[PDB]
Amino acid sequence: CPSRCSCSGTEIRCNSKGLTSVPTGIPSSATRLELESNKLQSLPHGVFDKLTQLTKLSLSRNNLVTIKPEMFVNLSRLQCLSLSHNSIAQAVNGSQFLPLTNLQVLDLSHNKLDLYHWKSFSELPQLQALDLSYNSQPFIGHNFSFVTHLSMLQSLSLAHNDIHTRVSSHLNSNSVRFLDFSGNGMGRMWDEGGLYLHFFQGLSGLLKLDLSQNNLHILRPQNLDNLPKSLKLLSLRDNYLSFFNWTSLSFLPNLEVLDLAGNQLKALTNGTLPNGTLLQKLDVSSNSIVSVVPAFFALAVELKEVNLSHNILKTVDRSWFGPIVMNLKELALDTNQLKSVPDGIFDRLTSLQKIWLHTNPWDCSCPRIDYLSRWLNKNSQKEQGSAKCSGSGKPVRSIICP
Ligand SMILES: *[C@@H]1O[C@H](CO)[C@@H](O)[C@H](O)[C@H]1NC(C)=O
Ligand SMILES: *[C@@H]1O[C@H](CO)[C@@H](O)[C@H](O)[C@H]1NC(C)=O
Ligand SMILES: *[C@@H]1O[C@H](CO)[C@@H](O)[C@H](O)[C@H]1NC(C)=O
Ligand SMILES: *[C@@H]1O[C@H](CO)[C@@H](O)[C@H](O)[C@H]1NC(C)=O
Ligand SMILES: *[C@@H]1O[C@H](CO)[C@@H](O)[C@H](O)[C@H]1NC(C)=O
Repeated sequence: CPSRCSCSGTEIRCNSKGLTSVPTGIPSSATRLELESNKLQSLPHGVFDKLTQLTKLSLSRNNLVTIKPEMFVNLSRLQCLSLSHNSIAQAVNGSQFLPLTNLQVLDLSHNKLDLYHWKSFSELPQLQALDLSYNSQPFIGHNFSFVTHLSMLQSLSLAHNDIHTRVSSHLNSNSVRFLDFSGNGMGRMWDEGGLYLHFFQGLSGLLKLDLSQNNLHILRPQNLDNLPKSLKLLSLRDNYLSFFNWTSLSFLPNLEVLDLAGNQLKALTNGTLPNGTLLQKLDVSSNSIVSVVPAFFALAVELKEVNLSHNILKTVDRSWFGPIVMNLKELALDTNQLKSVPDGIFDRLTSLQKIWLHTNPWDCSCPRIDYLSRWLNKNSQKEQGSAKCSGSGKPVRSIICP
């Protein structure tokens, strides 16, 4: 075992030691190596000569100057590599990773790489997961067709790459299942006529799409209609949507999870969840939701969890606390301005496992919270956190009305 290193099994860690070069005398039997948070600039010839057992390597958070194919000679057995946080400024065009013929996962996030060239990563036939996050400011290529030749690729991240103009109009693949497009400019792109109207459509069996933090202020229905029809998860978290056309969910026939948190919805209104939706989880926390229209949730028969947390909900109505919402597994209503709840409303919650009610100004005067006192007292195991009375800090579960 080398100086300045923690050796544990065949897993070896030399993190945050200010190293300017690789420690000599790493056991040749090593299968995992970490050289994170140092000051490495070079991988001199022969440096990994004896580490033929290595399948996982992280050079995360250093100062590598360039990627050369010959840096990876002897590292051909590698299945995972990280070169994240090295701010390498250079083009990637199919000649960088030549000898990494077994590599399945590659992390290139937090660099300055000019990545979008049609031949990029074609020297990596077996690549399954590729993280290109945080390469806004490439040191340029405009071309995304490289992803369509990686026939094993399941997971891709283009997140936070300032992607907004002059790029391929279509992404194409038969293998990617998860695309992270977080932090880009889809908002500007979808405003540009029909130029990007079919951008994600060619991602054939896509299952999850993250469009959070895309500066979306509106969502035209055609844009949803042109998402891949296999989509199960859509994330629109932390945009600026003030409105949402709920009947558009019919364009997404297999959707199970919709994340709308951190937007600016003023209510659950402008329609209801549409007939036939297979929606299971609806995260609509951290909006400015003041009210819910009657029967909004009704008729979404597969609905399993709704997060209404961190809003400004004034009341809970029978008109919208209707049979679907009674059949939830999880219901979050915490952090919300609720003073009371109608009697008997939580009585037929037969599938409920967790409910959140805290951080609400509950009125604990007696012939009013009696039902809720009682219910929270009976269902203690189901409450997450504790609803407290607005006057005294007493938990609602503790009030016994006469
Ligand atoms: C490919 O990129 C390398 C740097 O990574 C560069 O030196 C070379 O000119 C590029 N090749 C092409 C086709 O432009
Ligand atoms: C990407 O490169 C391919 C290969 O030449 C070409 O068919 C395509 O037009 C290019 N796309 C863009 C946006 O330049
Ligand atoms: C919602 O979208 C549908 C198409 O999905 C459209 O026909 C309808 O007019 C829209 N409703 C509103 C109020 O924008
Ligand atoms: C949605 O509902 C409110 C009234 O509840 C209305 O002011 C708003 O204009 C509606 N949105 C659209 C686009 O129809
Ligand atoms: C609901 O939303 C809040 C954040 O807005 C979060 O604390 C919590 O994780 C969510 N609840 C569940 C059960 O995921």
